[PDB]
Amino acid sequence: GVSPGELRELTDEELAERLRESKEELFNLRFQMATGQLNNNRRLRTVRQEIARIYTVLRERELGL
RNA sequence: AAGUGUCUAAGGGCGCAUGGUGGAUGCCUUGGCAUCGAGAGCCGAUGAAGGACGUGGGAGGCUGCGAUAUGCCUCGG
Ligand SMILES: [Mg+2]
Ligand SMILES: [Mg+2]
Ligand SMILES: [Mg+2]
Repeated sequence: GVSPGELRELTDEELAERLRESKEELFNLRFQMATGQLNNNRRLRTVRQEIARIYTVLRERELGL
């Protein structure tokens, strides 16, 4: 998973693009799991956690980091 | 001829032998009861107490959490 330390250099738009990419990846993983071709089921939790990480970074950046 | 004379058990009773059922007794316990010594004595429109509905790779309950959903960040151990 992407680390907060290496996340904290993207300014705002790179963070937003990363969040969009992560949401798309999570969507794809959900579909693959639904149709039964996903083997490593830990990927869903990993992607959910990195989405939460990006959201946390954005929010704390807004609220006087 | 006259006379004397057993036994059996369809079922039943008593006593043993050997089983069944049942869960008393004995011995226990992540459960209670009664106090003692320290704290803290309020929470809420910055939305409470308490909930409904969801959330995990696999159905449900409990427990945690809230679409960032058995979790996110920071500092300590
Ligand atoms: Mg008899
Ligand atoms: Mg008989
Ligand atoms: Mg640590």
